[PDB]
Order: sequence, then C-alpha cells, then structure tokens
Amino acid sequence: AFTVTVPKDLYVVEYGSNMTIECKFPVEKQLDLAALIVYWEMEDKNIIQFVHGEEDLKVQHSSYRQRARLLKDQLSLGNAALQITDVKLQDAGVYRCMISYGGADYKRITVKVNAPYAAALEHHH
Amino acid sequence: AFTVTVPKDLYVVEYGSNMTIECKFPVEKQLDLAALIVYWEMEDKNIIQFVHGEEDLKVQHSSYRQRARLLKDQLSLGNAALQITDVKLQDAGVYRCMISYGGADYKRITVKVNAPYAAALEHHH
Ligand SMILES: Cc1c(OCc2nnc(SCc3cccc(CN[C@@H](CO)C(=O)O)c3)o2)cccc1-c1ccccc1
Repeated sequence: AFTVTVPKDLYVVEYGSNMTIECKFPVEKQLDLAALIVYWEMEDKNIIQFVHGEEDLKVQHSSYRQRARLLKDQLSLGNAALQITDVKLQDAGVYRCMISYGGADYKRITVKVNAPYAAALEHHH
Repeated sequence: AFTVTVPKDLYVVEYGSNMTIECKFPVEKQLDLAALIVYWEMEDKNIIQFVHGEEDLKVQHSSYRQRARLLKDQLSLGNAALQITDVKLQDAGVYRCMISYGGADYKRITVKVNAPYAAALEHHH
C-alpha cells in the first residue's frame, strides 16, 4: 500500500554546485507531521533525521555539517527533498531515503560527482 | 522519542551454528499488530518483512528461505529477534532492523562468522 518512489535513481552533479535529491511518498489528504519520519543517509552516515516536524542534526555525520537540509515545504506535497549545497567528491555514493508515514519504505539513489582536475587532485590527497 | 536499540551491535558466530540477533523497540501496553512493521535486511538483501501481523516472504532473498525466523513471541515483548539457523560465511556483514510503530528507527548489527578451513575453502570456490 505504502510505496516510496524516486523520479531519478541517478544524479550526475558538478563539484561545488548544489543538488536536490527527491523522494516521493503518498499523502492522501493533509500532512500528519506527528506521523512522518524521514531519514536521509548515504553509506551508513546519517544526513538528515526528520521527526515531529523538525530536523534533528544531533546525529548528522560531520561531513554533512552546515551543508544538508530537508526542504520542509515540499513535505506537504509528498516530496522528501534532500538539498546538499557545495557538492564535494565525498558526496558521491549510494544515498537512502527512509520514510515512515503510516506505512514504511525506502529507496536508493546513486550520486556521481564530476570534478575538474584540481578539485579531484586535492581529494586524492 | 521512539528509539530502536540493540543490546549487541556485533555478533561473532561459528560456521554452521544458530544465532539470534536482538532488536528492541518500546511497547506502551500491548503490541498493536496493525501498527507494527518489522524489516530485517543485510547488505540490500531482504531477510524478513513483518507487516499487518503476518510475515511477508514475497521479497525475501532466496538464501534466507526456511533458514530465517522472526520470533513472534518476543515481538509482543518489544524484541524483534531474528533467528538464523546453520550460519554460513555469506551471512557475515552488516544487518539492519527497521521498525515502524508509532514512530520509526533502525539499528545496524555487524555479524562476523568464524569458520574452519574446509568451510572457508568451499566459500572461496
Ligand atoms: C524505512 C523503514 C522501513 O522499511 C520497510 C520496508 N518495506 N519495504 C522495504 S525495502 C525497499 C527496497 C528494496 C530493495 C531495493 C530498494 C532500493 N530502491 C531501488 C529500487 O530497486 C532504487 O530505486 O534505486 C528498496 O522496506 C521499516 C521500518 C522503519 C523504517 C524507517 C526507519 C527510519 C526512519 C523512517 C522509516
């Protein structure tokens, strides 16, 4: 009954730009913030935890500090949108949006990051 | 808040033995089966899915059929206990118990499998 869907399972973004990863879940009538739980994570590193209508950055992995936010306006439309500003090469990998809202589901989203030689060279060292 | 806790985040088991990995969640009074969702997985392979008060093996990976059980007696005590009999080296890796019940959380559990040379040689192909 409850299915999470992702329009894009793959994103190809540029180094230093901003990215928005979308993750859709059904909302029948009006959004029950008390029943919504949203988890954004990549490779066992927690990015976002949204419970009771507020972000919890107490468990956010340090590499995503000051750069990751959940677009709360899109939530009432059934869209868990993760925005990452200043995309780094470390941001490449497999992301997971986990959503609980009556039912529970999750989806994987792969991010590849293109970079110029200088940025890639610094990441390599 | 609603938090899933695991007594042991690491299990060290012997090849061919049976293991039971525990995953605790709070129950206010008596377990409301209609509101409970239990998801067990290791490394993107589904082991157990408990929805609507019934096991769902429709997405269970073939390796875990007839070899994995959710102890339903422990569920009413707030313990989603996954029992895997005849542990193989392929069972080593990162497990996740995902639980939705008036809230949502999950925990990771690492299983290491000790095996004699013969079992390792067979796994080695
Ligand atoms: C999320 C969750 C639960 O979940 C239940 C469930 N039902 N079903 C599934 S498994 C989906 C699946 C399978 C295989 C491959 C994928 C990857 N998606 C691919 C598609 O192949 C892609 O689009 O790239 C995806 O879990 C259960 C309990 C709690 C929670 C929760 C915890 C914390 C926060 C919020 C909620």
